[PDB]
Amino acid sequence: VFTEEQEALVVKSWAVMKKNSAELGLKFFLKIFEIAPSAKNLFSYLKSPIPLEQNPKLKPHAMTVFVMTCESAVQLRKAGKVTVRESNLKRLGAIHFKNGVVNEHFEVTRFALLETIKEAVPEMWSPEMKNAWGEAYDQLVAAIKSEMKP
Amino acid sequence: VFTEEQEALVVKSWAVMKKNSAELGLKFFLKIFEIAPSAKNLFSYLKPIPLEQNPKLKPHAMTVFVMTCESAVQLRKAGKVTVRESNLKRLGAIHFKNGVVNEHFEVTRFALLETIKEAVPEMWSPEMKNAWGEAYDQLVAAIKSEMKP
Ligand code: HEM
Ligand code: HEM
Repeated sequence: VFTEEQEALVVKSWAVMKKNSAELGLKFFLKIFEIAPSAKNLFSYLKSPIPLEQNPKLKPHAMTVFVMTCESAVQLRKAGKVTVRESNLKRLGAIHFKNGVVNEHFEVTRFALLETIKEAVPEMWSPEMKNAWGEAYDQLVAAIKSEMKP
Repeated sequence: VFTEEQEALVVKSWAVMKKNSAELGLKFFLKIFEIAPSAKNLFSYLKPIPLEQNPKLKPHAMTVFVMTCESAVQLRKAGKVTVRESNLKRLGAIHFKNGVVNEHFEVTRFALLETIKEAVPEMWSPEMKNAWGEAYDQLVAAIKSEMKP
């Protein structure tokens, strides 16, 4: 069960981090690709002009993970579940399914997300901060995974 | 290709890390599973008692460190990775068979390097990272070359 304290940690830290979301997004994908460079191959549009990490579609993907994870924290506290629109969740499940996104990709992304947050707000970092973000993310991913089918 | 410094970096760091190899091997494997817990499912003997308390984690964690250091020595001496064709064929067969993919090798590389960074911070440097990464990369390339039915 996701708590008031956890929601607060995610909501506030995101309000802080959102202020520098241009470098946050690059640091996020840099960390994903540092851990698992072959994850690049999942993105069709990455082949793109060098350095390929500049690809303009990477920023909004990174930001979407951040925004929807914070949103999940709020929903988890309020409704006790992730409440993404059924039609959006279907589109998310299908596109991640057909592009061969697997558990290890979601997991590398979680680890990269938490390292990115630690790097971005060292002064707010704590084990409860890590778990708050991590648990919100896990629930978002579980909802996407429920629609990952043909 | 592989320099005397690169070799000495891998060799000397391993000598220090080896003295605590069991603690280091466990830190290493748990780091892999912190990054990607589903990697656990590749291993028939893991996927269950808590990972942190499972002695079967020891052999594979250790073999990565030991074989990677061996690779650095072989690369300096012979210009290439010198694993016996029968051992390399078995290594290729087994990783192919269990469905190990690039991302698994890459997560392991990152975990290895983070483990070493944390274990001997006094020896850590960009060159230390490069030396271990290259010895690992060359060994991995050799295993991959035999990852076939
Ligand atoms: C919280 C988890 C995630 C969320 C909320 C999310 C969000 C999104 C969104 C909104 C799109 C569609 C954007 C567009 O159509 O332009 C998308 C597509 C995509 N995402 Fe994710 N994503 C997540 C996890 C991941 C992970 C872990 C990976 C792999 C490392 C990944 C790789 C991809 C790929 C390959 C596409 C298709 C891009 C294309 O071909 O246009 N996603 N994601
Ligand atoms: C340079 C890196 C690696 C080395 C030196 C290495 C070495 C080995 C060795 C010596 C074995 C035992 C083979 C035998 O029974 O004769 C083995 C097995 C295995 N490896 Fe690796 N490995 C490496 C990378 C990886 C990675 C990245 C994964 C995936 C996370 C992986 C997964 C497995 C699995 C599932 C087995 C079979 C279970 C076992 O016998 O322990 N290996 N590996």
